[PDB]
Amino acid sequence: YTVENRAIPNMIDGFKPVQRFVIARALDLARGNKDKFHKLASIAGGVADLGYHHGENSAQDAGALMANTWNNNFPLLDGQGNFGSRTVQKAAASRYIFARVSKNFYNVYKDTEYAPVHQDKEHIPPAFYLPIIPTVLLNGVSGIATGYATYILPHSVSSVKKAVLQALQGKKVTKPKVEFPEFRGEVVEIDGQYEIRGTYKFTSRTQMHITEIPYKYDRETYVSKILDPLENKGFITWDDACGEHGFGFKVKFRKEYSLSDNEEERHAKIMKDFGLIERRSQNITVINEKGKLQVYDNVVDLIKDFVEVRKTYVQKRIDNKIKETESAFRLAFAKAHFIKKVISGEIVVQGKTRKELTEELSKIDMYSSYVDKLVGMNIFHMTSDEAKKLAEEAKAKKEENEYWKTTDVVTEYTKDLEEIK
Amino acid sequence: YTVENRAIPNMIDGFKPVQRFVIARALDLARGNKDKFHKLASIAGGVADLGYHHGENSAQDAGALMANTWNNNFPLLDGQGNFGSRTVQKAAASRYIFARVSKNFYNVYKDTEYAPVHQDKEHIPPAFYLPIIPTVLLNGVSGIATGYATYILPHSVSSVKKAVLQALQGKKVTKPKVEFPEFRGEVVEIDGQYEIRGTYKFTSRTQMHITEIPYKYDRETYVSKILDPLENKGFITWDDACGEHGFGFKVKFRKEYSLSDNEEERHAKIMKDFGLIERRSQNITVINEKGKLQVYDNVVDLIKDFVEVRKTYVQKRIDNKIKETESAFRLAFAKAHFIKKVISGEIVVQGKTRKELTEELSKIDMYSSYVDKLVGMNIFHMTSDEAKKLAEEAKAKKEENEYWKTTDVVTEYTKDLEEIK
Repeated sequence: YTVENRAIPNMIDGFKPVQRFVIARALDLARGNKDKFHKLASIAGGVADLGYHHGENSAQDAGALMANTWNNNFPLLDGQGNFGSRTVQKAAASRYIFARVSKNFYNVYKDTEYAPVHQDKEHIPPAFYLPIIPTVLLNGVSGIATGYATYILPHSVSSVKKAVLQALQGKKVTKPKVEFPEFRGEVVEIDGQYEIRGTYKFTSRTQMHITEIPYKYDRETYVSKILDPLENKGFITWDDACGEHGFGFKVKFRKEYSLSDNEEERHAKIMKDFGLIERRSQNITVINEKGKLQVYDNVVDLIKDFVEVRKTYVQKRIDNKIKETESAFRLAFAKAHFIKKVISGEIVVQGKTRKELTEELSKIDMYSSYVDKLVGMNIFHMTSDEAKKLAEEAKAKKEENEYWKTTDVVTEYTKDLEEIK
Repeated sequence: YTVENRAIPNMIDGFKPVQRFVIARALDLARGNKDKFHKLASIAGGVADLGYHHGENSAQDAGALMANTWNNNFPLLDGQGNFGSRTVQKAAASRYIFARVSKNFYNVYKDTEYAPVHQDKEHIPPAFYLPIIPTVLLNGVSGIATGYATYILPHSVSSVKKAVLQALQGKKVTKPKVEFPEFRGEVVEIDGQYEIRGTYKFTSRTQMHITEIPYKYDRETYVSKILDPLENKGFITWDDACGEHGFGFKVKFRKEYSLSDNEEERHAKIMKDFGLIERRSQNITVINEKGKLQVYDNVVDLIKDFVEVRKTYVQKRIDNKIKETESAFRLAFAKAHFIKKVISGEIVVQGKTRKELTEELSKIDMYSSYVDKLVGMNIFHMTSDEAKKLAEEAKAKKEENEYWKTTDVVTEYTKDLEEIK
C-alpha cells in the first residue's frame, strides 16, 4: 500500500497523496478567503477529514517539507511564522506556524476541476491534480517504498520553459541546469552523477572562509561530520560564522595539516577533506498515472509528457466550450425570437390557461424544448430593447461558438503561459 | 440589582431572568430540531452568550432546579439523564445531563413574539415571555432578595383551569387545592398557614410504616433531623426502606417510648415527634411587570390578571390580522385585476420601455402602489386560470378579513385552550 499511496509522488500533480491532502486542506480552508493564513495544526487535523490515515504528526512533517523554501526552487505554499532556511532543517510546531495557498499555486494550478477521480472514494482529493507545470522533479524529494527508492534534485525553471516552448513543435531534448535554492556553489554533471561543489576562499595562506556547503550538510552535520573530525585529528581549527540567509566558516590551518604547493593538488586535498563535494545520483523514476513507475532523465521530458497529456484536457474543454456556447446561442435566440413573436402578437398567450399554452408551444420544437425558461420570462422580457439585447447575447454566444470551434490547443497553451505574471 | 434581575421571578412568564436565560438557550439550541436533547453544560455556557453574568455553575443549579419533576406539578423542560426524585434533591453534573424544550412548553408558551423588550439591551431574552398559563405559583420557588423574601407552594392545574373558565365571564375567586408532585399525604389550610401531613400507618402496636415525609425533608434530613434524634434519645429504632419513586421507613417502638391509649393523643404525640407535620407559610408576593412587588393569594388571581393582560395582546393580534388580511386582499385583487386588464388588453405593455410603463401604471393608484409585484408577475401570471386563482385568493383574504373583524378575544382564548392535547 505504501508503494502507491504513502511515499512516492506522481507525474501530473507532482505530489504525494499526503501532499495532495495538505494542499487540498489548504485550499478548503482558503475557500472563505485566499489572502488569510491557516494554522498547520488545523491542516494536519483536516487532512484526516479529507482522508489522511498515517498520523497527523506526519502531516506536520509534510507541512514543514513543503512550507520551507530552502528545498524548493518553485514554491507553492505561503508560510507565516518560523520555518527555517538552509541553516536548520526543522520548522517550528504546527500550532505556531501558519500556511496558505500561494499566488504561485494559482499561477500554476488552473483547470484542476478536470482531475480524474481517485480510486479511494473516501479521498476527497482525486487521483492527480492538473497544474500547468508539474513539480515532481522541480523541487527535489526523497522516498523509499517497499523494494524501491528514489532521490530527486531540482533544476531550473525559465530555461525549462524555453525547452517546452521548443518541444511544443517537436524539437530535441534540452539538458537543464541542476539548480538548488539558496545555493552559491556549482553543480557539474559527470558520468550521470552530479558533483555539488561548495565555495571556499583562501583568505590567506593558512586561513579560509567557506560560504557554501552541500545539501546533505546543515549547520550541525557539517560541524559534526567535517569540522569536528578535522578538529579532533589535529588538522584545522574551525569557527562558526554563518549568517541568517547563508553559510560561513572560518578555518585556520594548523601546522600539522600540510598544504601542497601546487594549487590543483592542494585544492583536491582540501576539497576532499572538507567534504564540500557531494557526488549525488538523482533517481528520476516515479509514478505515472494510476501507479506505474517510470524512469526519465530530467524535468524536460516530464513536462513534455505533461503537455502531451494536457492537450487532451484542453481539447475536451474546447469541445465543452463549443457545446455550451452553441447551447447558450440557441437558448438566447429562442429568447429573442419568442419575444419578437409576442411583440408582433403571432403567439397569443392571454385568455388562456397553463396546459393549453404548453401544448401551443409544443408545436414549435425550440419553444417546446425551452418552455421552462420561456415561460420564466418576466415583463422585463416583454419589450423590444430586451429582444435586441438577447439577440445580441445570442450573436455573442454564436461568435464565441465559432471562436471555440476555430481555436486550437497549442495557441491556448501559449496564451495560458502568457498571463503568468 | 438582585431584587429585580437575579433572585425573584415575574408574573407573566413565571420565571426569573436566569430562568428566562436557560429556557431561551434551550430554545436556541432546539432551533435546529425540537426532539433532540442538549447538554446542560452547553446551556450554562450559552446563557452567558445570552447575557447571564452570575457564574455558569449557578446556571447548572438552575438547570437542576427546573429539570427535575419532584418540585414541578406542571413540567416544562424534558430531561435525559440522572436528575433525581423526591428522595435526593441534587442532580448530576451538567456535562452528564441533557435538557430540551418539552411538548408541554409549546402547549403553554405560544405567541411569545409579542413580548415587550427587556430594559437590558444585551439580554437577548426580552422582559417577560408570553405563555398561555403563568407558572410563577404553579411550581413553587424560594427566593431571598435585598430586604425581601418569598416562598411559593404549587397548587392544582385543572381546577384552576375551571376557575379561570369561571373568571373569564367575571365570577368569584375559587380557592384551589395546594397540590405537590409525588405527594401522598394531605394539605390542610389553617389560619393562612398550611399543615402538610405525611402518611404513617400502624402496622401493629409497636411497629409503623411511613410512606410520606414533608418537602423540607429528603432522605438525609429526615434521617438526621427526625430519625437520628429519636434514635439517640432511646425512643424508636428506624430502618430505611424507601423506594425509587416513593418513601418508606420502618419504625419499631422501644419500651421507653410510651404510647397513649387514646388514639388522638397518641396520634398527636407521634405526629409531633416524627415531624411529619410541616406548618408552611406561603409568601405569594412577587414582581409584576417591570419590577414592582405584588401580594396575591393563590394561582387563581394570578391567572385572572394574566388573562386581563393577555386580552390586550390578543386584541393587538386581531387588529394586525385584520391589517394583513386586508393588505393581502388588496394585493391579490390587484393581481387578478391587472391580469384581467392585460387579458382583455386594456393596458398595453409591449412596444414600450421601463419608465413609460411605470408612468402609465402610475395613473391608477392601486397599480401605482403595487408596481413592484405587478411588474414581478411572470408568464405564469399571464393566464386566465391564474387570474381566477388570484381572485380566489383575494376572496379568501377578504373572508379572512371579515373573519378577523368579527372575531373576539374570549372565543379565541377558548379555542386556544381547546387544542391543548
